[PDB]
Amino acid sequence: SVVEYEVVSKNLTSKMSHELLFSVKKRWFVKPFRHDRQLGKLHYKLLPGNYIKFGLYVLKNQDYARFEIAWVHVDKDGKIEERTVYSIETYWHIFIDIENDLNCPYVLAKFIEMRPEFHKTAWVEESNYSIAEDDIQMVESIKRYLERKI
Ligand SMILES: [Cl-]
Ligand SMILES: [Cl-]
Ligand SMILES: [Cl-]
Ligand SMILES: [Hg+2]
Ligand SMILES: [Hg+2]
Ligand code: NI
Ligand code: NI
Ligand code: NI
Repeated sequence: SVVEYEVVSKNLTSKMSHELLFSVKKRWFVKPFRHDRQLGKLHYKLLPGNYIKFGLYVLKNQDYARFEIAWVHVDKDGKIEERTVYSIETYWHIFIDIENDLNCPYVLAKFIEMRPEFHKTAWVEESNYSIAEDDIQMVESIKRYLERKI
């Protein structure tokens, strides 16, 4: 009744790759079942259904940050299908600062805040919390905010 799924979570001297899964149904981040700080991975066991993957890819020395949103579809038979629905490039110094914005989409600030510490992975606590926006409004709010910021 669950499917295994892996994403990248690592923060190294020169680069960071920070991915997390978000449950469409629950409207909050999915809790990983295992993290691998050695290989820099997060492992999930997923019920069939729809998920959003947030991805942040940073080259620190180039002051470069790419942010992506992907739709992840998980079927009964174990089949997983992924589609990128949004991608933007900007400076790391800008993207990192979103954290401190007084008004911006909460899910995005939370995502950034949860980035992996150096040589660790990004964890996600137990929760029954859900944001108020559905997946469409949520994504649109993120795009609108980043269009302005960038
Ligand atoms: Cl290193
Ligand atoms: Cl370099
Ligand atoms: Cl799909
Ligand atoms: Hg889907
Ligand atoms: Hg904010
Ligand atoms: Ni650990
Ligand atoms: Ni399907
Ligand atoms: Ni749109």
